[PDB]
Amino acid sequence: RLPSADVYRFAEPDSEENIIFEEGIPIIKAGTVIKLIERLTYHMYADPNFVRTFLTTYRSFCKPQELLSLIIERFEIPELKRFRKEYIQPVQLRVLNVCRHWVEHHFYDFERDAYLLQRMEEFIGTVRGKAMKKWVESITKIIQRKKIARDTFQSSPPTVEWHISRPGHIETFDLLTLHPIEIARQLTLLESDLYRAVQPSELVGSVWTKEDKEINSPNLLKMIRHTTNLTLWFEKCIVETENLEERVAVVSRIIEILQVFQELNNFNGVLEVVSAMNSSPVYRLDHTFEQIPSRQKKILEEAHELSEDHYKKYLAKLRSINPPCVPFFGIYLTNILKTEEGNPEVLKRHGKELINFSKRRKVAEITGEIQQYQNQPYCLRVESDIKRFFENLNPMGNSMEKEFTDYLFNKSLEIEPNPKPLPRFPKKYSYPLKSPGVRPSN
Ligand SMILES: O=S1(=O)NC(Cc2cccc(C(F)(F)F)c2)=Nc2ccccc21
Repeated sequence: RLPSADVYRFAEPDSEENIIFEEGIPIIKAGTVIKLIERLTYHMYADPNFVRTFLTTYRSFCKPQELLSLIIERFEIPELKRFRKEYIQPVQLRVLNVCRHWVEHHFYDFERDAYLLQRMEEFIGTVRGKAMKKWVESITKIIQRKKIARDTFQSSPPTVEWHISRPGHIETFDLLTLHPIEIARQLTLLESDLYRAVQPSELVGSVWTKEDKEINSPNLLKMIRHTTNLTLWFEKCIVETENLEERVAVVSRIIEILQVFQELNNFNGVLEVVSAMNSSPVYRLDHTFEQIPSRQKKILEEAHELSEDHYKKYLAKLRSINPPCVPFFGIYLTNILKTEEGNPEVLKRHGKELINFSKRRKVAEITGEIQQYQNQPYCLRVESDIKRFFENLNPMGNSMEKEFTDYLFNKSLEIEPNPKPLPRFPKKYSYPLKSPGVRPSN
C-alpha cells in the first residue's frame, strides 16, 4: 500500500527506533524529524493540538527552511484510484492546513526570512488540483493580510490624576512629583501591552539567552528589560535618597504604588515592588523600615507571602480574580527554564536519537497559560508623557548591571552603615513629601 524507501522517506513503518508515544488520538513523546513531519500531516485524522504545538516549538529542533523543504517533499507523493483518494489527497490537505496555521500564527518567520516567503508562495502558487483551490485561496488571503498589516472604552475611564508635576511639565516628573495612582495605572497599561505582545516561540528552547535573541525574542526581551529597569529604578530612588526622613517618604510612596497595582490586579507590578524591597541594598535598611507605618508594612508582607511555598497564594489569588489583570511574568520564565534544564533534548532508543517532543509540549503548555490572559484590556486612559517617562527609565546609565548593583549596595552601606554610627544627611527634595494618598477623586 504505502510507498517504498527508495521513493518516499515518509512511509517507513513505526518502531521503537524512530517514533515513541505516550499512554483516540495518540500523543507523540519523541521521534525522528521525518517521523514528526509525517504524523504532523497524518492522513488518518486531523490533529490540531499537534499542529499548534509543533509550529510553536519546532524552531528548537528544525530550522524554518528545513521545515518547508520537508513539508513540500511530504506533499510530493509519487489501485491508483484509491491511492490518490485515501492517501495522497488527505496528506496533501494536511500539508496545506499546516501552511495555513504557519502563515496565520507564525508569520514572523516569513518576515524575518524573505527567501522563506518566496519559497512558500512559489509552492502554494504551483499546487493547482481540484479541492486544493479553496486551500490555496485561504492561504493566499492570509499572506496578503499579513503583508498589508506589516506595511475604545467599555465604560468611562477615570480622570487622570496629577500631584506636584502639572500636565506637560515633563522635566519635573519623578517618583514623588507624579501622582502615585497615575504611576501605577500608567505602569499597568505599559506592562499590560508588554505582556500581551509576547509570542510563545520567544519562550522555547531558551532562545532569549542565545546569540540571535534580539530577533527571536524581541517582545520577551522588552518585558524582562522593563522589569529590570523598573525594579532597579525603585532601588536607586531609595538608596540615593540619603536623608532618612525623605527615604521613608520614598519607600512609603513605592508601597502606595504597589497598593494601586493590587487594586488593578497587576501582579507583575506587585512583584517588581516586592523584588525591589527584598533586594540586598533595600532589604537591609532597618532604620527606614522602622518608620514605615504598620499597615503599610503589612501590605508589603502580604505581597511577599504571594511568592511563598512556590507561589501558592499568588496562583490561588490569580485564578480567583476577574479581568483585567497583568499576571506575574517571572514565574513562567522560572518554570520554563526548569523544564528546559530537567528534560533531555533527545531520547536514545536502539542507538538512534529521537527528538524529545514531550519536552517541547510541556514548554508549550506553559506558554498556553501565558496566552489565556493576553486579552484583558484595562479601562484606563494613556497619558503619553507619563508612559514615555517609564518607557525611557535607564537607572543603570552607561554601567554594567553588576557594577550598578555593586554601587547600589555600597550606597546602602553609606546611608545606613553596625556597630558603625548612623550619619545624618541633608535633604535633596525641595518640595512637599506628603503623599496625596491612593483614593481617586470621585
Ligand atoms: O517579612 S516578609 O514576609 N516580607 C518581605 C517584604 C519586605 C521587604 C522589606 C521590608 C518589609 C517590611 F515589612 F519591613 F516593610 C517587607 N520580605 C521578606 C523576605 C524574606 C522573609 C520574609 C519576608
